[PDB]
Amino acid sequence: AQNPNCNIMIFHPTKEEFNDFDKYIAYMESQGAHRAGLAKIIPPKEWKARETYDNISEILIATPLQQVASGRAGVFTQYHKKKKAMTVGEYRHLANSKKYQTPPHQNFEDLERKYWKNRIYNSPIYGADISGSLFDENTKQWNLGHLGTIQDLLEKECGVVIEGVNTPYLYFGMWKTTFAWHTEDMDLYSINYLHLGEPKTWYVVPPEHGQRLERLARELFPGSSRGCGAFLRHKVALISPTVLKENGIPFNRITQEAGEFMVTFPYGYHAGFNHGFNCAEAINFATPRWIDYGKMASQCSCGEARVTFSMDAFVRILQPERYDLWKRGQD
Ligand SMILES: O=C(O)CNC(=O)C(=O)O
Ligand SMILES: [Mg+2]
Ligand code: NI
Ligand SMILES: [Zn+2]
Repeated sequence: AQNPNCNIMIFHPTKEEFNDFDKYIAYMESQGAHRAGLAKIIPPKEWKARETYDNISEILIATPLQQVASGRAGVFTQYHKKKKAMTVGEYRHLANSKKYQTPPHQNFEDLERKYWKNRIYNSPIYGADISGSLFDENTKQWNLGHLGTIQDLLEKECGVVIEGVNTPYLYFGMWKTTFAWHTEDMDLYSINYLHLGEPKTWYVVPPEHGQRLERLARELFPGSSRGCGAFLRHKVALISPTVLKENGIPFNRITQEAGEFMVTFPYGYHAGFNHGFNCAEAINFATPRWIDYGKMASQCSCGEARVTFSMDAFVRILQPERYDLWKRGQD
């Protein structure tokens, strides 16, 4: 069995290996990369996502989200308070302001310590989930707007044609902006490219141990757990590495820098934070190996998780028993 300790693997494809996206994912899995839940891919030196980032300031963040925390430093939830629209240039200036800018620090580890000590005492503003792409149309390799669609994969594997579309999303971050512990919708893969700016630190639980993290979360968030049998689908709960170590939960950590891709694998729980002003692009995708995970994915039916149009068909075809209850949650 490859990668039996479930370590995060880092890959350096050549320009020739970067041509065929599906084939490279399957290669990484042949080496055990999925066992970690997360892998890093450093593009060949010849590759670029676009020519420059000099002309992005007029992108609109229609609904910036202020991430307000409650709890204790290592165990907290966050809610998202909607703020007035602002452009990317306005948001960058805000991120760089004395109130929001990254503090002086020695290295990534010192910054990680400061994040976990102090996060809860501040409310950073995140431009998340903005439909669009920063890949140049002429970039043919690993262009997250040109991937094979999940609807086409389901049709190729299972024969059933379904409605829905699959497009990428932009994230504009600042110091302390936070992504809560989650797996993807329908336990899909994700791919995330950090286009510019400061790093993103990730934490991940191996898929084979995801139920250990769920059982800890039910203990640490007991009201939320009574409200919903899949409350981590709400994407609001944070648990620190120190607390994970105290409770014996297997995990790994890694820092992504600008110009690097991260892939999350089916049922790989992940969480993390941004070091400073940055912009990332991400999308979900599927492979043949996903289908079995999609069929077994938990679902939120309490009303909180509310998701895209395209998840309807996935539930309807892969989980027909759950469909009626899940759809009530959506309505
Ligand atoms: O970058 C972020 O805020 C969150 N991204 C992801 O959870 C991802 O790419 O799967
Ligand atoms: Mg612009
Ligand atoms: Ni994710
Ligand atoms: Zn729920």
